[PDB]
Amino acid sequence: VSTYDEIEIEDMTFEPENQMFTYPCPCGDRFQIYLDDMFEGEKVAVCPSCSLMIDVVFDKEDLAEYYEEAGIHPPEPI
Repeated sequence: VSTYDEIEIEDMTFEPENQMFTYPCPCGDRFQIYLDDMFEGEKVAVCPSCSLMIDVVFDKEDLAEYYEEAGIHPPEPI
């Protein structure tokens, strides 16, 4: 057996200055994943105070709003 966490994009915090989604990580650190990577397909958030790894569920249209908060535009329109 093995076990794996999946989470919804809504549940994460976005930090517009950093273009980054974070989530509370049950170590000293935070799960982290970048906006530009997610646009390309990347769905895995990494917590590097340990290693642990969580799957983020989103589609492109869930990304429109955070482009806007960041002050930028997507590489291709959504």
